[PDB]
Amino acid sequence: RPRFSFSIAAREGKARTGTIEMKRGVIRTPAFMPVGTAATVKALKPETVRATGADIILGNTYHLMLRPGAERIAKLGGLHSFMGWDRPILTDSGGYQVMKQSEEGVTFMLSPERSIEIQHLLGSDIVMAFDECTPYPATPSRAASSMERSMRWAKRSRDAFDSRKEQAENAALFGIQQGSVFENLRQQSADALAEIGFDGYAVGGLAVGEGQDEMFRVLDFSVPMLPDDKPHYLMGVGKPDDIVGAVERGIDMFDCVLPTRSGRNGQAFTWDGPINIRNARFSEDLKPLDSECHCAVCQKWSRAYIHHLIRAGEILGAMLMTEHNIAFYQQLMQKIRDSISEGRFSQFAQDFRARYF
Amino acid sequence: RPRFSFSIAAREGKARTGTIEMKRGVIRTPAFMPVGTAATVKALKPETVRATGADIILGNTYHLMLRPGAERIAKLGGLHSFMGWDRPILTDSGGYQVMKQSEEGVTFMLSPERSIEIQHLLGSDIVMAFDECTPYPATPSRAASSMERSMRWAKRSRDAFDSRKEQAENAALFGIQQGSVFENLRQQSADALAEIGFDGYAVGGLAVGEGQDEMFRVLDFSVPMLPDDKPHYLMGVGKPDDIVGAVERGIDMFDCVLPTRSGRNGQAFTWDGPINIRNARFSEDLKPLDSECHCAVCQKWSRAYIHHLIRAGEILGAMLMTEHNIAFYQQLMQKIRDSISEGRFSQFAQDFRARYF
Ligand SMILES: [Zn+2]
Ligand SMILES: [Zn+2]
Repeated sequence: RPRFSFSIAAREGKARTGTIEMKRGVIRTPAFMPVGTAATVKALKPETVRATGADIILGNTYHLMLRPGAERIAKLGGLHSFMGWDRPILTDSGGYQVMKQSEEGVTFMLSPERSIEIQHLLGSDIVMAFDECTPYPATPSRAASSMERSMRWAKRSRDAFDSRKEQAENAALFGIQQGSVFENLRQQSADALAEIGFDGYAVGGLAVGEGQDEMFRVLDFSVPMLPDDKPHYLMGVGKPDDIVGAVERGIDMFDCVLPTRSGRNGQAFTWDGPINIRNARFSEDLKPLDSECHCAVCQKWSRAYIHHLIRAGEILGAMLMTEHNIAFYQQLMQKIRDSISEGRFSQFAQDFRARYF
Repeated sequence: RPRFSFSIAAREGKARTGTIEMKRGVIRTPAFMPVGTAATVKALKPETVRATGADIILGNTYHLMLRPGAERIAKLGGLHSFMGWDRPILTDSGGYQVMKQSEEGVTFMLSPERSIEIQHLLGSDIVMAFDECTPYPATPSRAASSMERSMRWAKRSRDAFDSRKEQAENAALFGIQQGSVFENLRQQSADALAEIGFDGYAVGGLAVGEGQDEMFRVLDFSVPMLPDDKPHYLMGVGKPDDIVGAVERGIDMFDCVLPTRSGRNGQAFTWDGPINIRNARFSEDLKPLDSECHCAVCQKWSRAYIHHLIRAGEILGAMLMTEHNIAFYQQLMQKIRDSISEGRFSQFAQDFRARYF
């Protein structure tokens, strides 16, 4: 395979379906990337994460630079070897979780140059530029100041990435659009990033308190500003209906802790909406978590059993809820891909929402 | 298969190797039975427990009668269905964990009759008589009083088991020898149990503070008192060297929480002795937990990785340590069985101890 190639196989409106090819594997888009720790996903072995349909995972840079340390992980052969995951890994820059700020970077020092080096040491396949997620709400002036700094950091990230031969030849680099909810700043930010040039473009600065209507409003004008021929990554999103609406607006990639964190807390996703498995109504329910789901958990155990495990604080309850919720998210993405491929994504979006809500 | 048949295929001294056949499967002896919760083993799926070589698991009656309740579990199809484990399950009587005592039973009411009924409701394949584990040390008088009561409870257990057709036809019942460390009381207890008649005989009242020398001393005279043609179960044992010495003294079956509990706490068993994986010396150690172990954990992850996971409190660290330690225990039992089968168990016991210590 090549270092990076994004191919769009089918379109419906602003929605797209395709593949990213990289050296470590192929990523089907639109893609959901499960997030981890030193685990590929909390409470799951890498083979389980793969079995659920994940093509790529999100490496938690902040966690890992803290302990065991990026240099240690490099010494040990890199994050793929350490974890036992041989497919692509997208690493975050560590920016969001760390947020004294200066033009140099953040002290808490994490600069664009250090961030790109740490992602190199982990052995990232998709490297994120180091940015600042502007808080919401933001005044036009603060949004502009913050976006401008982020674009300067994006150039510093590009050059740090490019100055490292092994990294430039084997990994990809994504830039991140800022500008809060303001159309003109989003345009300035898209223009700045495309001038620098990246392999993919994220939409940053959303899912930070503005709510779905506003987030969709901002995506409506913001995604068409990015290059069409590159992947579009919406950071930190989200709930199943957020994902469907974002794909309707041209998003190709997603990450969120919701399926994993929700799962350990007792929330299971189903095609009829989420359920809280601790509720007494499930104590003798012999049905699987979801009636249609293809995952190993829904083939083998009942709601009643998982209800007991979560109420009892058992680790196996966390394992089983997490495997089902990450499988549900991959089945959602497969249904989105197939529906766009078949020209029926609009109907799928409406059928999904009618049942889910 | 039959309801219960124990066959001895080979002997060396007092050590024996063979099989117990039951309706749900065959149990290779000497056997280690992993202990659970509502999980077959904490942090493991039933297929993982099987993959480690377990033929039978120990069902935690006390935990399960408390929540979700034995009647609920019966309503849901029994513990095998609930858990997803279709092989034999030995249930404890709930006695030990509950320990106002009376001749009727314990109030905390758990009587011999209730205990046998709860084990029926869970759907146990090997049912334990309800007894009292005499505290150590005990005066001759208290040991005798307690043993006498236990033998009366053993008769009550036999008759409760026998009065229930489905249970008498499909499950087995084991009696438990008491008598503390006193030879004459151990003999009285063996005689009483053999008069009643059971499918197997446990040695109770040990591993309760007396230490290995005393426990071995008591096993030396106590196991030959039990019927030779039935299995001998040493309850609550133990460390790998305890297991080897007990097999040298005629024990066929074991249960203990040590591999599972130890594992979650960071202790890994190896042929060179246990290690504490949290120790700094393992932070960059790329070797597997044990150099010879055949388990999936030792095939795929390093000491260094598991060190990080346990230090970080990750659930995956508990999962991986537990799978390795239960696999180590099954490999120990396989080495014991093969060595007795080949007439070289004495040499195995000595080689094992020289390396382990
Ligand atoms: Zn499922
Ligand atoms: Zn192992």
